[PDB]
Amino acid sequence: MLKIISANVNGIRSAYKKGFYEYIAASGADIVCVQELKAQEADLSADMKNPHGMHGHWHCAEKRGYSGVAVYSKRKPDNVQIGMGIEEFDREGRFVRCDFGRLSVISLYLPSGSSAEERQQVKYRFLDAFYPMLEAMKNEGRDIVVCGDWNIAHQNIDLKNWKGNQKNSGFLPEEREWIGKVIHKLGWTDMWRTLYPDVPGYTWWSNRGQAYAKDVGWRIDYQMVTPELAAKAVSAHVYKDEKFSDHAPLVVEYDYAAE
DNA sequence: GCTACCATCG
DNA sequence: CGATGGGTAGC
Repeated sequence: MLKIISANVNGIRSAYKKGFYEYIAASGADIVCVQELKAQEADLSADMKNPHGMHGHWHCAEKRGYSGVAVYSKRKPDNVQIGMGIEEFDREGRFVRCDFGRLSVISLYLPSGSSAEERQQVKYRFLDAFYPMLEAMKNEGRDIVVCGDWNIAHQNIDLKNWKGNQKNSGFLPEEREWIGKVIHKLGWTDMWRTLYPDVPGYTWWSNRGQAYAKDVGWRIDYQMVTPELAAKAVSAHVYKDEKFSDHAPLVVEYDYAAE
C-alpha cells in the first residue's frame, strides 16, 4: 500500500510555520518529495531533515536561500544519488534520487525560465541534458516515480488561460511537446492526466491579482511513473484544505507491496 | 533595500 | 490581442 506526495514548499521553513510538518504525518504519506527548500544544510533544523522519524536526503544549491530539493521516507533508502551529475545544474541542487530496492523515487525541481531569456536557455539545456537521463531510467527495468516541479504545462486543459500563455515560459510549444515526447516516446505516464483525463488539477497559482481565489492556475507538478507501476495507481488528489505554499501537494496512491 | 519567481487592464 | 505592472521568501 504505497502513497507518494509531491509538494513545492516555497521555502521549507515558511511551510513549516504554515503547518506542513504536521501535514507530513497527518497525510499518512510513506514518501514525501519536496522542492524549492530555499535553504541549505546548515539552515535545516532536525525536524526539517528527519520529520517524524522518517529518513531524509537533500541536495542544496551553493548560494543561500535558493532552490534545493529533498526526499523523506518512512523507510531507509538502500541507495541515494545526490545531483544528476552535471555541474551546471548541480550547483543549483535540483535533483535527488532514492532507491528502495525495486522502487526508485526522485524529487526534481526543473529550472524556470520566466525571469529572463538566459534562464529560459538554461532551462532548455536542462531539458536536453535530462532527456537522455529519463531514457536511461526507463531502460533500467524498475519501478520509478519522478515527482516534482517541471515548470511546464502540457496541454490547454493544464492551465486556466492557455490563450495568453502561449508566448510565456512554462507553456511554450517546444516545452509542451518536449513533455509530449517524455510521455509518448519514452512511455512515461503523467499519472494525474492518466487517472483523470478531464480534470485540470491545478497545482500552482500566481501571486497576481485573484489568481488563487479565481482558480486561475497551472498544473506544473507531476509524478512521472513507469508503466508497470503506473498501472497500479488507484487514486490521486490535490490537497488544498491547508495552504503551505503557492503550490499544492500532489498526492498519488499505488496498490503496491515492498516485499 | 535586492533577487528570483503572468494575471489584468486598455 | 498587446501593453503593462506583482506578492513572497529569504539574503
